[PDB]
Amino acid sequence: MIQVEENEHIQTLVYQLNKEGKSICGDSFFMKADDKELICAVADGLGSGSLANESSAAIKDLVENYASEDVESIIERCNQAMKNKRGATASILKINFEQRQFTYCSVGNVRFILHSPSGESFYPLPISGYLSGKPQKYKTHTATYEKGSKFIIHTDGLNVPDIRSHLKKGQSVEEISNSLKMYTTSRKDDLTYILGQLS
Ligand SMILES: [Co+2]
Repeated sequence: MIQVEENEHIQTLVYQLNKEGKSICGDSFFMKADDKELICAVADGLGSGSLANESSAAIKDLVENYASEDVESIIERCNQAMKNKRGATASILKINFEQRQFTYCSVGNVRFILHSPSGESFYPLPISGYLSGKPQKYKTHTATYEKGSKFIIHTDGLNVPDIRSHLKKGQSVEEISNSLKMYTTSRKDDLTYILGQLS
């Protein structure tokens, strides 16, 4: 499935498809943008069946409900919610449009890449482990982005040799999404990604 949204400050696209033959998706996402800010999150539950979904879905719900909190506060609520559950890998991103500032916090193998028109990228390494309900030492990144920056957040079901190149070349989130098409046809795992193009 594909969901697109747009306002004066951002255009986004969410894509999600299940593993081939698999009824219950283990990945979840949440995204909301208004005229002032964006919140979004992508998670991949551990385990399988309903139990993977229960973990990543809990993240989706908490991010929606606590969207006004800082990313580190939100991700700690998610961690707490994992206590008697499978757990999940997850990434949370907030953007304030007027300041062109983003904040980001993640644990596990959900990746985030932000490409700037100047040619610099923010492309953090994955933090080992996952959100299990045990204590974590979070790393929050805060940075300014330039107009024209394009980003993706994706689960491990998307495996792309040179993700930066697709962000650089694409001139719209629809084009980038189309640019990634060959990596979505196998469906070896659930595949979720959120793309954004920032004004
Ligand atoms: Co996965």
